[PDB]
Amino acid sequence: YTMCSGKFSIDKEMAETQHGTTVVKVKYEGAGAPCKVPIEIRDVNKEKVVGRIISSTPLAENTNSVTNIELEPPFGDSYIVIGVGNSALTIHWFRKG
Amino acid sequence: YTMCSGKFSIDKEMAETQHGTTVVKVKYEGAGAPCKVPIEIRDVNKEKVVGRIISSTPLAENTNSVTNIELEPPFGDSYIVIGVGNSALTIHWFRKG
Repeated sequence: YTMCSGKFSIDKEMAETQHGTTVVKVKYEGAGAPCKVPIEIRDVNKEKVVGRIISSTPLAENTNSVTNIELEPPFGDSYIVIGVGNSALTIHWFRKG
Repeated sequence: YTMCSGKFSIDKEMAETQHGTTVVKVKYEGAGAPCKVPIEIRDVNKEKVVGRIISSTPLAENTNSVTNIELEPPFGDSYIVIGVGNSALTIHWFRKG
C-alpha cells in the first residue's frame, strides 16, 4: 500500500485509554483506498518520535471508512499530523509526567 | 510543512554518484506547495530503511518545481517510493556488495 492522498476528518476525538495509550478515530474522505493512513508524531522540536504507534499499520480500507488509531504519546507536548497536503489535520497532545 | 498530496514525475533518472550515493531529480506536478516530498525506502521485506536520505528534507517549493534528492541506498535491493496515493512512483535499486 501507498499513503492515502486524500482528506481525513476526526470521527472520534483523541482520548486517553486505561492502559497508558490514546485512541483517535479518523474518517477517510478521499480516493485511492485501500491506502495507509499517513501519521507522523513530532515533539516540540518538530522531530519525529518513532515507535509510538500501537495499532498495526493503520489503513483506510475504503472511501468513507473509519479507522481506529492507538498511539503511545511521549511525555510532554506532541503534535500528531494525520494526512498529507493542505488538508492534513494536526492534533496537539500533552502528556503529564 | 506537510507532505505533498500531488503527483511527482522523474525528471532525471536515479544515478550513482562518485561518493557512494545516488541522486534522482523529481518534478512536482501537484498543488499545496511548498510541501515535503514523501520519500520512503524499504528493503526486500518491505521494512523501512532509516537515515539513508542525504539531502536536507526535500521540499517541492512550487507547482512544477524540480527537486534534487540524494540518497544512500542500502546494500542489496531497495524500493524507493516517492509521492502518495495511486500516483506514487516506485524506484527499484540494487546495490552490489
